[PDB]
Amino acid sequence: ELVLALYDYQEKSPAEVTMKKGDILTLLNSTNKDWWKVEVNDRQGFVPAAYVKKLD
Repeated sequence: ELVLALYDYQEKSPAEVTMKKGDILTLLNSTNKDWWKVEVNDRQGFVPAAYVKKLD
C-alpha cells in the first residue's frame, strides 16, 4: 500500500531512511507501532509511523 509523507524526516540511524514532505512511499512493514519500513524512491528503511498517512 501507499503512504503519504506528512513531514520531512532525516535518517538518524542505519535502519532509517530519509523522506520529504509530500513524498508518496510504498509501505513495506507496519508491524511496529512507532516505526514503519517504507520504500522511498529507490531506498528502503524506517521512518516514524506518525509521520506518514496511509492512502489505502
